Amino acid sequence: VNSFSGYLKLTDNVYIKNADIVEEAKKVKPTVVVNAANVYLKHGGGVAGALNKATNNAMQVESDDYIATNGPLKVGGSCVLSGHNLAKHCLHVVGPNVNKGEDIQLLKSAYENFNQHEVLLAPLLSAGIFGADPIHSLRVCVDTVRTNVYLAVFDKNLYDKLVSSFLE
Ligand SMILES: CC(C)[C@H](Nc1ncnc2[nH]c(-c3cnn(CC(=O)N(C)C)c3)cc12)c1ccc2c(c1)OCCO2
Repeated sequence: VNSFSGYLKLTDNVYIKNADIVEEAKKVKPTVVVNAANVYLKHGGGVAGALNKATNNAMQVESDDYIATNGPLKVGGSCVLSGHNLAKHCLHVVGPNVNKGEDIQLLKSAYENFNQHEVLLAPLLSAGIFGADPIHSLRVCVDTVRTNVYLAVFDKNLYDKLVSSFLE
């Protein structure tokens, strides 16, 4: 478990790799995989759709029963549920969707959830169709997370831009 390999070390606790988070979860067998969730835990699109399909929809069935009784999460909040075949636990984290006018300042609160876990496999929060500046998201991660975080970014041009920008 937690067999991470091939990552660039950005800081003493933040690592990054150009990889699909689903393929990393299958290789690594992490204690925790982070999902780039939304408040009603509808696992479509982006990371969430890929993670749920890799569980053959088990993640969606569990998430629907959670939401039915507990209601939606808040932006910046999180929820631990089963990791199914991908991890021991899945930490569902809601970053702000700035393309839908949500508050970018809540991105810090979204990464603060990672500090409850010693080591995590995670995506870059609020990137992709959520619209945040990826360079900004990586800075908020580095400044906020104190535990060991292994970021999987599934886009070579974005990965190459993030690393170049970070190394300036
Ligand atoms: C910024 C981008 C690159 C990032 N996406 C990702 N980051 C890391 N691992 C990822 N895997 C996939 C994926 C999708 N489909 N598949 C199956 C596949 O390709 N097969 C051929 C079987 C794998 C996407 C992905 C991101 C991060 C956060 C976000 C966000 C997006 O969407 C909205 C919410 O927040």
